[PDB]
Amino acid sequence: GVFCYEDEATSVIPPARLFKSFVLDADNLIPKVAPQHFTGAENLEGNGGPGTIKKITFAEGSEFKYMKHKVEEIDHANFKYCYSIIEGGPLGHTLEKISYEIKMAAAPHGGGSILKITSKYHTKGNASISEEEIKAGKEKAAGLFKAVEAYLLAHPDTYC
Repeated sequence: GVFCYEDEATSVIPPARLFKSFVLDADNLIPKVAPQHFTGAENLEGNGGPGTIKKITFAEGSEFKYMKHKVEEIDHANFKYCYSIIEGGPLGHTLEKISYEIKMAAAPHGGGSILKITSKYHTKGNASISEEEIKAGKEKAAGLFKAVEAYLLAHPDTYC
């Protein structure tokens, strides 16, 4: 089924403004810091909210990426977001999805916010990914999530 990893971070900004940087743009938000990983994603179907479908595609100076995307929920009373890659191209023969779940909370005394990002790899049962590979796949996203946060730490007036 799944293998699941977390990171925890903070923002200076109160949680709801960060929540919209994922709930809109999570698939584009790595590309906001580093478009070499994707030319982000374009919305194929749905009004932008829960259950919206995207295509994640290309890269800066290259055609590489081609993945289906779905929004899986918005839990806005809890400030938790779910979205997936539905597989596509390189990963797709051994993987069934990548799914991510993103949480914002207030900082318990910080006045800004706590950020959680959780990555889930979903597998094909007879073709399942190794644990060392799943740590490396999570780490490539995690350095980029640290990098967009590092841009926000250089520009605290911008919600990413």
